[PDB]
Amino acid sequence: SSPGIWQLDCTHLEGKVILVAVHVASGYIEAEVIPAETGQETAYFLLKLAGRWPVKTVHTDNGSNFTSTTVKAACWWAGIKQEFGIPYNPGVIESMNKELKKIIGQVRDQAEHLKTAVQMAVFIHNKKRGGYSAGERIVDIIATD
Amino acid sequence: SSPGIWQLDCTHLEGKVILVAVHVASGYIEAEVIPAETGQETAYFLLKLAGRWPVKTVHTDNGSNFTSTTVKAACWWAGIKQEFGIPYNPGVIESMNKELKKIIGQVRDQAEHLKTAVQMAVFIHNKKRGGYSAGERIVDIIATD
Ligand SMILES: O=C(O)c1sccc1-n1c(Cl)ccc1Cl
Ligand SMILES: O=C(O)c1sccc1-n1c(Cl)ccc1Cl
Ligand SMILES: O=C(O)c1sccc1-n1c(Cl)ccc1Cl
Ligand SMILES: O=C(O)c1sccc1-n1c(Cl)ccc1Cl
Repeated sequence: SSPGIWQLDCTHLEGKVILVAVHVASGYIEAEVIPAETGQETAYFLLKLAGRWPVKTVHTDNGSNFTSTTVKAACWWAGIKQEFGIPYNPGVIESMNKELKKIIGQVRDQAEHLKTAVQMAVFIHNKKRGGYSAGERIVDIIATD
Repeated sequence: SSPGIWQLDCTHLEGKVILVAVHVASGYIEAEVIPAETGQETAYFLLKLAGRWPVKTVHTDNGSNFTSTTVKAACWWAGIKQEFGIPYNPGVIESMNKELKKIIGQVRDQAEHLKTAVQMAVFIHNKKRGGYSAGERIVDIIATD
């Protein structure tokens, strides 16, 4: 709902780790293939996200993701708080993650490296379209705000 | 001028390479520390950029940056053309690059890793403010378009 809310999770594919951020209000995605799930990678991703968009709160489906000193420090520096208004469903964000994995599978054979296929899939997801695309919606929501 | 125009260049610091993209109309920046200057890294950066913003043309101060088959293929896939309306000055974009290096130097001792300091500097640059910030201007320009 609020335009400052993002959700971050990781997904595994081909023995690699995909960090997926979803802007909750728009469905817009940013993603990165990272070598392993570590607090350092999560912290770095959060700082990059925060320099690009007005990130006020962040949610996740795996709370332990956010416990390291390194993540907390990135939080702290960028003024990011943890989001507590989205309950855990033992999910809309998890569906978009499954959609993204669907798109990855559909484009995977067109790229040599998984990391390329992920960015192809993000591009497809954000530009696909009343009826606007997620990329159009995020800029509208933020500009209006 | 046109909202689809970006400029990409590399900068060197501490034996590492910083790839800097500037949205020409707004002054908004995205940057990444990459291990070396290669066409693969440039291509990957361009795909990520293109999935996030409506990238129509790209300029650079080092034309040889864009000759590899890998960059051309990323171009091709994302529908990016080379920008030919910005002449080379043997520069506004080069000033912002120097501004960013100024900010990096000012925050460098607050982070262990250069890559963190770069993202701190991008955050500072994009959020600093009539009088709007570059981050505010890019979303306004794109939303209006
Ligand atoms: O580089 C640092 O000193 C800081 S300061 C706050 C987070 C980090 N960090 C990131 Cl981001 C990745 C690895 C580290 Cl350490
Ligand atoms: O192609 C589809 O059926 C759907 S459905 C939602 C996204 C996409 N998509 C893929 Cl996968 C590649 C290009 C597009 Cl558009
Ligand atoms: O992964 C690929 O097959 C393609 S397809 C077009 C560019 C690339 N690429 C990137 Cl992006 C980084 C390294 C490579 Cl290869
Ligand atoms: O601090 C300044 O003089 C300027 S001047 C332009 C940006 C900045 N800046 C830095 Cl460097 C850290 C925080 C800010 Cl704001």
